[PDB]
Amino acid sequence: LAAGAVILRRFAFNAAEQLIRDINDVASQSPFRQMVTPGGYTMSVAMTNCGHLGWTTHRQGYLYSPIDPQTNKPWPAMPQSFHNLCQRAATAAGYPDFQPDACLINRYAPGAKLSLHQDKDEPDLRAPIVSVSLGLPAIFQFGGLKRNDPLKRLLLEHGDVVVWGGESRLFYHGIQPLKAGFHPLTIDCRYNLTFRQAG
Ligand SMILES: O=C(O)CCC(=O)C(=O)O
Ligand SMILES: [Co+2]
Repeated sequence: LAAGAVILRRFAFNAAEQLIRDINDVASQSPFRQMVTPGGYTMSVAMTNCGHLGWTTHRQGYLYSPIDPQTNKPWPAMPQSFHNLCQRAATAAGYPDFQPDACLINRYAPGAKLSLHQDKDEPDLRAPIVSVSLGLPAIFQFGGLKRNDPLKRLLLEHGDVVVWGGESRLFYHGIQPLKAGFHPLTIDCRYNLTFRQAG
């Protein structure tokens, strides 16, 4: 893809149904909820987290917390399937020492999007981002360091894993409004798992 970035198409295919079963298990303790941005806007993407640290929104800005702001209980632990798939994808991408402590689980309903942003809430930029696509296909935008920087448009389908780090660690990215459709394992949505070293 780019410098320090690669797309491992259909990498998570074999682990997919186990990952989805574990998403439901995580969601049973920490439900999927549409977070409100520090500006006051409800996001179209429904989110939840697992592992030690979880990505959330607050009035001060975006941050990581070991506590779920909705349940007021800690986020569920990182499932074995998640940890194993992430490790294998990381090593295959050229980052063998990747040790995630956070997994952001994103649910995209038809028409849901995630506008162009940078993953800049993590202090250690040496650690990559491992992103797993499950279910309905979506067009992933991948740009550069600036907002006006040219965007590459890639389709991400069920089982595709994108890993970006190194030079591409702070590159702008996002998902375009999800096209309506169906998938045998996720029914009417697209699930995405983003593994990060947050601490
Ligand atoms: O859904 C995707 O493929 C990207 C998710 C993402 O960019 C994020 O969670 O920060
Ligand atoms: Co992101």
